[PDB]
Amino acid sequence: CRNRFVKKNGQCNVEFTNMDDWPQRYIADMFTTCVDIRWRYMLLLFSLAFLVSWLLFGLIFWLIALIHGDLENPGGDDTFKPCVLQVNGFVAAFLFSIETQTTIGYGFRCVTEECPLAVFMVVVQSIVGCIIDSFMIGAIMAKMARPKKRAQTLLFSHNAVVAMRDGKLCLMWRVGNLRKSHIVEAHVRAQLIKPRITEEGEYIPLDQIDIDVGFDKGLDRIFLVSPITILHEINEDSPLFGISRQDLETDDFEIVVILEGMVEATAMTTQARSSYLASEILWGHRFEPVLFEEKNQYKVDYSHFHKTYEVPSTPRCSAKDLVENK
Amino acid sequence: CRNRFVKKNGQCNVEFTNMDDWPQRYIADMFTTCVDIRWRYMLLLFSLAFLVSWLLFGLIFWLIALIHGDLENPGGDDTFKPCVLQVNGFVAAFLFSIETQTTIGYGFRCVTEECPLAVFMVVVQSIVGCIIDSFMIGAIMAKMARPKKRAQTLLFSHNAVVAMRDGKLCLMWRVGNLRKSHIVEAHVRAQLIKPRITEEGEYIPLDQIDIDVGFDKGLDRIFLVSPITILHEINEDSPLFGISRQDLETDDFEIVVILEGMVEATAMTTQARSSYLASEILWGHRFEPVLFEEKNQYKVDYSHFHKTYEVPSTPRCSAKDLVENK
Amino acid sequence: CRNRFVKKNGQCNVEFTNMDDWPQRYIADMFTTCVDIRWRYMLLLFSLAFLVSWLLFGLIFWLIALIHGDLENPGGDDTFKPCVLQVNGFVAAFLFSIETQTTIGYGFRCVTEECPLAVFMVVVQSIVGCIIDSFMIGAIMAKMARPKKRAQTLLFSHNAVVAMRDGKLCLMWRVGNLRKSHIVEAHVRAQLIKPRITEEGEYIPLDQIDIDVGFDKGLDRIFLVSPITILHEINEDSPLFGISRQDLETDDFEIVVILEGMVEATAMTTQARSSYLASEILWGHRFEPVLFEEKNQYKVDYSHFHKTYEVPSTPRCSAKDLVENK
Amino acid sequence: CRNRFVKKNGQCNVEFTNMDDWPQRYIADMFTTCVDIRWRYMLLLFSLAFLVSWLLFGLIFWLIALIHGDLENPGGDDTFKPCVLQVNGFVAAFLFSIETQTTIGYGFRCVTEECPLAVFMVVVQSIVGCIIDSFMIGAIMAKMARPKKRAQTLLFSHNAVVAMRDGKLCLMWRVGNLRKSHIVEAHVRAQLIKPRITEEGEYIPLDQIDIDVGFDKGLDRIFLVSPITILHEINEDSPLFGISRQDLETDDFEIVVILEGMVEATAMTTQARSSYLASEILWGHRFEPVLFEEKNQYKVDYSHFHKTYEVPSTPRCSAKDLVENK
Ligand SMILES: [K+]
Ligand SMILES: [K+]
Ligand SMILES: [K+]
Ligand SMILES: [K+]
Ligand SMILES: [K+]
Ligand SMILES: [K+]
Ligand SMILES: [K+]
Ligand SMILES: [K+]
Ligand SMILES: [K+]
Repeated sequence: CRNRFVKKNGQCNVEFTNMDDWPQRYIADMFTTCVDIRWRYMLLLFSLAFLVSWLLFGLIFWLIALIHGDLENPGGDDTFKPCVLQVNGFVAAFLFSIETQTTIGYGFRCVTEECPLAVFMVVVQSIVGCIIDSFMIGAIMAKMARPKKRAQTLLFSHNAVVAMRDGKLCLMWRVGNLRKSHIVEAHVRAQLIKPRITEEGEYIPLDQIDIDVGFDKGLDRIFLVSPITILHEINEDSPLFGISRQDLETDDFEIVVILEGMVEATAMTTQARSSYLASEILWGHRFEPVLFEEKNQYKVDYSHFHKTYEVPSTPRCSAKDLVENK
Repeated sequence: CRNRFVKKNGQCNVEFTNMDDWPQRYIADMFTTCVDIRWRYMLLLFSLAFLVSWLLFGLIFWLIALIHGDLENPGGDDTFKPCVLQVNGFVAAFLFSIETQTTIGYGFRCVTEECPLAVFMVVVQSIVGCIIDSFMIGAIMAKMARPKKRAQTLLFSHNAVVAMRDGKLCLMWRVGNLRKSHIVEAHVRAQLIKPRITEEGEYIPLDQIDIDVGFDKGLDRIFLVSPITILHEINEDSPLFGISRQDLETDDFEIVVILEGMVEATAMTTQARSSYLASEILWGHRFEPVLFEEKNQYKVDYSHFHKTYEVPSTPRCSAKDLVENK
Repeated sequence: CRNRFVKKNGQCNVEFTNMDDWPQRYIADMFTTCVDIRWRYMLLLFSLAFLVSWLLFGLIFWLIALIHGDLENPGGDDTFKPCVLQVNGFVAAFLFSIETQTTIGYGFRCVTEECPLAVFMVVVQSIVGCIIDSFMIGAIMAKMARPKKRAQTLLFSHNAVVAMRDGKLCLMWRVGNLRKSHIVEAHVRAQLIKPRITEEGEYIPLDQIDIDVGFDKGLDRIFLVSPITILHEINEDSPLFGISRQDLETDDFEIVVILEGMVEATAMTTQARSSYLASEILWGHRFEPVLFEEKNQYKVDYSHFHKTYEVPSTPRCSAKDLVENK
Repeated sequence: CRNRFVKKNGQCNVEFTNMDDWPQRYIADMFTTCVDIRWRYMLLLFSLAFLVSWLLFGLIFWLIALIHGDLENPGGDDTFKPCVLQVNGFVAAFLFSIETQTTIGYGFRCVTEECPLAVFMVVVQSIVGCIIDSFMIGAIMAKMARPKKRAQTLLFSHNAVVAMRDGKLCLMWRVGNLRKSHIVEAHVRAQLIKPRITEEGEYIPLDQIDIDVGFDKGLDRIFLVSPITILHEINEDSPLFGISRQDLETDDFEIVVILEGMVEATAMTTQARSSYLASEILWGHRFEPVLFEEKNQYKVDYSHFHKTYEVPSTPRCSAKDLVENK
């Protein structure tokens, strides 16, 4: 009923306001800012950087030509050599600047030995060009390689389920890899999200309470080839210990699930997230299998990935009742 | 007898099917897609990107020339200046485009000050060229540096063995580094792979059960210089606790072994994998030593790396029988 | 009263002296040195590298021209071909060098087929140019992407507080993310900093004593969306166990707090730090909430991020007195 | 007496032999191979790649010219247009190739519209040039950024010491950072290295036995600002439990120490190593302090970093005798 902290696709559902000093901080952390903005604006920013550098140096070569008399004798002759051949106006100056900085250098417009200032500006523009190119290459390479995109080829089940396994009542969900390339050093986390009032009267708008999936024995670390069903044993230390089927069907909470690991090609950590509201957890269900053996290999049928089937033998009471009654 | 989850060389033996939305996901995660495809196709993709950009701008300069009258007077004269000198047909237009975007700029074909649209297109093509170059550099650099390749210079023993060490029955295998450069933050994992039916009747096509190699004390973390024999103590918490030599010789299961760590040069995590079927585990054997001391250094003879020798004193019963009988 | 180990902004307050061999070590670890120096000097270093390479090759082409007779016949004729057309003096030689190495190549100054040494030098200069460009690109890209900058968009509360939660006396501080992009694999640490004399009489100028915030259960690992209040339970193993409110108000110590995690875009680890002196810890206070629900989402009001309010019911004695008395 | 596994500077003292398939493996893992070889050879390899590509395309343009008749009419005329202007011999062909691939493009030698094959080869050479440049940039950037170099600005003490602290006998050594930039996520390890025969008679040429420095409580994780003395408590689980001062002075073993963490600028993990032979451990000594307070900051005097002073009260018996006697 209460709206969700993170959406089914992993997007977090929180807006930040009154962050009054954000412009100064985003400027101080400019690179992060640059790679976070969408492609349109980042490429526009670098376009502007090129345009502005080309125009500035264009203006300088035009002024050098103006003062030297080159606009009146752009090709030169036996008794007059221009600072830069064929700068006859602002457009030609702009072209020479572009041709120099891009290093295209068609050469109709061409610096001469005559003016030390012109030679110096070609030196400076060349160095500046290399600097700007380096910034652009770096920004583009970083934005290209962003590992959050890998979450698009990782899959959480639409539902979580509650069912008995090896004598214990467990909360379960499924994760899968949609590529042949791996997620290295892969590991899973989960949290129960809900508001809470402490015994001292402190209101916590959204508390984040750990859902144990094996950390203490390193069993949170998974080797993900075929889809794996992640298990949370509901025992005396679980926050779901006193939750029966009926409680679940009239409760208001959210289970956030996280898969973290490194994109194999780049070794860069991605964080894939999803969320199960109380109403999206199916008590007394198990996932249909997807893995089956063939002649010389195994195969995964992903069309059954999200499918569940009901298990009538599943206890309807809480895990606490299971121990209390026994 | 049943076919293997991962091959001796670490390749996983699972095919994915009915992943109906894969094209849209692979497009959304395009960079991962690009660096995963083989060199042939990635380089072909970038070749096409260059060709297409060169052709498009080629067409634009040709059209500008056509409409301006330049095809009829490509060199210009006292009363007529072309938008781009020497564009006399489509091939010349294409050459000018290539020369501009690559920044070769031979300069026979050369933009003039005459046409604002031509100057604008040189600006746009230059920026576009830098963008495409940046994408290619990024993709090539990423594909070049892929740390999975480092597994080619890491070595697992062909067999695992079962033998007594310091009073305990242990499953053992060997790992080695085939370079002088290190694997930093190196650590080991193992899993027993087999189908299983739970007491509730749930069939698990392939369950993955942890094989303890010291995680709980940080002893899974290794300093790998000379080859190390990795040890799994078969005790009451091991899934091999009730497995005797005879059981092993008529059993059907697989032990997957993993070595993870960072390539020293790049600090990028590699995951090296191998596999031991029940029939590839040699009960009552130990590995021959490879390390020996010389005058001023140690030496490793890798020709004995895979070699084992039998130990007749090795108990033939399970670890459970060892405790039960004593 | 005693001055602080780390400042409120995370900067460490320690100077190093008599590090006599630092120049040799900084040279051996040159890349780290280069990316650590400020932008001004790094860009100046690369400017000098370009200038020096351009001048050196400039000198070589000038000498080739001098010895070949080209200074007297720079354009050549029917019976004489220069090594490089239009090298008529040192400035022209310098221009040709720049034009070759930058790859601008205007082409007025142009190598010919005549002199094998000139052709060889163009080959060598081209390769050298690519090497220097590669070093510059690498250095700039690394310096641009430095993840310490991300700490500018992470926020620690100005104060820490001491208050009761769920029946325990806890030291608390707040951390927040000032961007929509995440800090992946995020985790927290804290240390109490103070001088100490051991029972053996050894003086420790500043000892660093761990402040437990959940490491042993993996609860130091956080999922940071909206601001989180980090909790240190003051129990029998805490170094604050015997510290009452009055002790705190007349004590001399510092609590350093650390948030580490990976910048989402680059997966590069950042370390954000802050510090609370004894006098900056507010006994009997709690943080005002910042998170509230709207129609379809949650919102964080960062203007209340640092705000606290007093809780008169808070015990004034130490946690040790709480157990001792009960 | 027995020679050391790792040298005082961290270099490992082990040679590998009879690695018969190493060439094929080093080729399969070519990038690692390339960045591991010294600068001389890596830069030579890329030099050769340029030379070979320039020569090959040089040969192709020469052959095109030869067959087309261009060698006899290199400048062309009203009734004859060459494939590439001014290719009059092999050197000119080679120059055109260089000028095209480097993108210098002086333009005296210049492709025309005449020959589709010549245009195609300029296309192919341009793409090939970009590919080779990308490989070189990637290799150089990777080699430049190698984090092992950071170990040159990290420091281990020359000696380790044994002394009492807070009532326990401890093995101690010192680590320091020689830069203002940090080692993030820093943590320490240690191992005792020696040969061993198991109770079953198995000879282990060099066993590696963990030296506990706090892993189980996360105290192996350090915040390294000023130099820190790392502590190993010699208790019943330590391999040094039964080692007295006299034992130490006539024993043969080695303690390897490791500091791992991320270079702040690049977030790349470095591994710094050192070693203490039994004879390099000073029983009954402590390190001189280096940290002292000034007016507004702290200062570290690194000239006392390695210095120790004797503590006559230090027990001379083993830690086992300390408990056994008490
Ligand atoms: K160029
Ligand atoms: K040119
Ligand atoms: K533990
Ligand atoms: K000309
Ligand atoms: K370039
Ligand atoms: K990188
Ligand atoms: K880690
Ligand atoms: K050029
Ligand atoms: K030119």
